[PDB]
Amino acid sequence: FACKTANGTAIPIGGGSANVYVNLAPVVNVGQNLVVDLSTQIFCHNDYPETITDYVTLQRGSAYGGVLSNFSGTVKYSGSSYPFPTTSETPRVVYNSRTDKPWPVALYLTPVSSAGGVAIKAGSLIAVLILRQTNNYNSDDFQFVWNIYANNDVVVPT
Ligand SMILES: COC(=O)c1cccc(-c2ccc(O[C@H]3O[C@H](CO)[C@@H](O)[C@H](O)[C@@H]3O)cc2)c1
Ligand SMILES: [Ca+2]
Ligand SMILES: [Cl-]
Repeated sequence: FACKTANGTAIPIGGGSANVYVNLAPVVNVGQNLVVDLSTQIFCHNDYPETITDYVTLQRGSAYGGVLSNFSGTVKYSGSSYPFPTTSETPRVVYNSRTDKPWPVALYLTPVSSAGGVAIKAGSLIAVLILRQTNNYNSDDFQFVWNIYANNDVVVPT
């Protein structure tokens, strides 16, 4: 089992880290949601789908930068919603193909009432997401760590 990002980088068998740069919504109001769909960005595959089932969970989601200060969020993992920054680990999605498929996570962030001006800054770290891979074959328990960066400023009008 390995993963890749849409821009290039790969995390190989056994785990690692990688950076993911994402465009964010330029303007979001109090009462609106910023959606950050990471499933257009991170993809994974099973290296032996013919006997092995890989189980993948979102083990941890943390917020950094402006997301941490200025937003409150939920994370949607494979169609279900949990608070964000995460307070538990998610259920498991299955991987059973050798074709890369999205890791189905999206963040939903809405600005807190005190937010105004530039609420997220271009180039900055906004989240660290940990993907955890295990299987029905051995004791492998691996961490794929995704460091998420903003490509642009996000403004909360005021
Ligand atoms: C045609 O023959 C094959 O393709 C073939 C034939 C023999 C062995 C294997 C094999 C076994 C374990 C293995 O281990 C890696 O891949 C597993 C499946 O993703 C994960 O469960 C693990 O954690 C680890 O990443 C990767 C590949 C593949
Ligand atoms: Ca491979
Ligand atoms: Cl890959």
